[PDB]
Amino acid sequence: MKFTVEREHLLKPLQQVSGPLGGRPTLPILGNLLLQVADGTLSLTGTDLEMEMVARVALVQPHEPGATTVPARKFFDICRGLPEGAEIAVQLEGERMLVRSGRSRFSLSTLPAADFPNLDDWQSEVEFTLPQATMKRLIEATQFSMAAAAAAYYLNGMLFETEGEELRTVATDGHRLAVCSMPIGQSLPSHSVIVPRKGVIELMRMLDGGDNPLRVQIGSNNIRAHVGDFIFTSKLVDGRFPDYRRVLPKNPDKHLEAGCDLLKQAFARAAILSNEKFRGVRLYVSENQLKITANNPEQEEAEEILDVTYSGAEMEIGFNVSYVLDVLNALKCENVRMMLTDSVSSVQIEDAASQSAAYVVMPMRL
Amino acid sequence: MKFTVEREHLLKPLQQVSGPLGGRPTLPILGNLLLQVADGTLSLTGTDLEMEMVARVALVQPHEPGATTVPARKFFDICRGLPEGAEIAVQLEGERMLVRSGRSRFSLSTLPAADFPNLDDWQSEVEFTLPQATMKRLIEATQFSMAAAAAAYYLNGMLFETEGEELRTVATDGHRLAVCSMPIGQSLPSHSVIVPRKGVIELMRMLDGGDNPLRVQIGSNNIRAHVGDFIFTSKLVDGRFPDYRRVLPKNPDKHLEAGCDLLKQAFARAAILSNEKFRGVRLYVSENQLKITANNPEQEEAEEILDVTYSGAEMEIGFNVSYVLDVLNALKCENVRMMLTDSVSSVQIEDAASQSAAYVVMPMRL
Ligand SMILES: [Ca+2]
Ligand SMILES: [Ca+2]
Ligand SMILES: [Cl-]
Repeated sequence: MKFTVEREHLLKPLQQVSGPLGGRPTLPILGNLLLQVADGTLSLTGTDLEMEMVARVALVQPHEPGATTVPARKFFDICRGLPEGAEIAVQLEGERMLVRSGRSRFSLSTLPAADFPNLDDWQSEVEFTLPQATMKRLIEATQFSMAAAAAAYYLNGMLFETEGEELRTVATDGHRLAVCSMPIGQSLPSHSVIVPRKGVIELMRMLDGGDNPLRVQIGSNNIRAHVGDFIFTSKLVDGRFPDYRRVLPKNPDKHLEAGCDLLKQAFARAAILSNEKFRGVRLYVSENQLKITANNPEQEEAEEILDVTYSGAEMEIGFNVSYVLDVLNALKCENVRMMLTDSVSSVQIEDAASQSAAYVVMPMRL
Repeated sequence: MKFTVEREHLLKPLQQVSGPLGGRPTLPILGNLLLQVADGTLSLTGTDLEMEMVARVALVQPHEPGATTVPARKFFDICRGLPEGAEIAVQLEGERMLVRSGRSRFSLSTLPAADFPNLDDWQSEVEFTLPQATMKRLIEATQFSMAAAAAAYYLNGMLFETEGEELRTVATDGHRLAVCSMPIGQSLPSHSVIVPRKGVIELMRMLDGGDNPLRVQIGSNNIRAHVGDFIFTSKLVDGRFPDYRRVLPKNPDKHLEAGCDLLKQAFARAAILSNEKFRGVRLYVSENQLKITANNPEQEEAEEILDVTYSGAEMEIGFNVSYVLDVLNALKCENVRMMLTDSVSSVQIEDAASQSAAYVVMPMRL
């Protein structure tokens, strides 16, 4: 195995394929990347046994085919540390891989390619293309509502659902839910899969900001996304996502509309004096007005009064203010609409201008 | 106590007297700020018992004199959380302090001003004024050489020394030393004091890079710095400080000169393959060339060769790379000069083109 490549052709690929890796790896091979030279191309692969990210790098200087694995973060730091435009030459030598650029020389310890984990081949059931921007919208709109380490495995993931001309994402942690749907311009079979939380992070990481479209393929147990010269593949979370469609409030008649940033800043201040553990705030809605109040066990109190659009019955309802702030922070909009039912029922929140995304937050005791 | 003030006028004072972002102050009153209205001014005071920061704001709107202490972080967050342009009206009300701006209202728990700590009256023995930028340069050139935070050395602050027309700072952790001296335009008595590590950080935090005179007053047991409308006071550390004159290598017979950036990048790269828990490199100096090498327990090896100016016998010497990198980062210059003696003696490092600061570094055995 031998190649020589300019530093910057290697740097973004290396940065990307280190993502599946941790601090200390569970076992040494998992802290390595696989390097393969075949058909004029260097391919670099990182894996965590659940997903893999592969980057392909065209080679325009002389090379010899072969494969090995080397410590990912050491190899990346070497490459990042060399001067702009350095030429980096690599040669496999059994138990070590040698790297040379100008008069800088490194020897890294290898483990055999044959021993690098190789996710199994699989068959796609659906395939589509979409703008990178659409995928970014779909993930950003919902990612925050994923569980961080729930007992219920299925909540530590994001649902992707194709249905007709729409792609939709759903995330929930048992307490709040987010759902976003976007037009695909393509007619698709009904599919519903759970992408693992690390997979979602990686999908996000791989989007650059260009009009290279994203190509997605979904199978019974796996998903793959190709952008430019990067291909991400993950196994799916085996499980049935709960049916959130039956969780959206049925007849949520009390409509409040207000400025998103005005609400956000008001909640943000009220939160200072909320219980630091339980984070409860009280909303009192009345004719064209919202009053937000917080207090903590030490009897400190905040109160914010805002003008809003509201004509329903007065009601008072408590919410975890961090859940509310997460939604307002995800909505990127001028005005928000909250749809209320009664003091013991969840609220649905949406951008006033769009039904693309909906958020449901269960209320809390105070 | 009653005052009304622009949020604008409070932001920097609150930032100064408040943080120390975090960290959990283990003695509850110390996480409070003392507010005082008297002779047309609001004064805000933060303290940790060892030091204190006082900020003053002029009050042009109707105000009434008085006390109180309130939670600093809470009060800062509320002020910071209000809209640009806000006016903040405050009225003390027994066990609560009311803060009101627009239709935002807060009531904070108070503790009695009379419970807030001291600090007692002390007498200056030396006073001078210097540009705050001169103080900034002196601390920044040397701060990094102080021991940390249990390390548990014996010396836990920076020496401030007045001699002739210069102010000088010296910091050492027993392995490396930094010294910087700046002229201050006034002839001064010979005086030497130790400022505690956390005092040095707070002092540094107060300084702006504006042109602004800084007035310093040093007593037997305390130091005070006044810039603008902020006054910082710290206790001093008792006991002896080593004499930097006695640590400076007495007769170096080996002179290395090299580009500061090239040297830094070469140390940084070799260091990738040094032992992680204890990152050192070996330097081998010979005519016109510097070879830097590193290796780790996995028997990975790095070698960097640089062209340099070098006069002296061939020699091999090892260094802890963080100590050297810290010096090159502090110099921020074109070329550096290293003055060497032998494999087991300290080196001196300085900017080849200025003599305001000098660094002494002990070698490593590898
Ligand atoms: Ca495979
Ligand atoms: Ca005092
Ligand atoms: Cl497995």
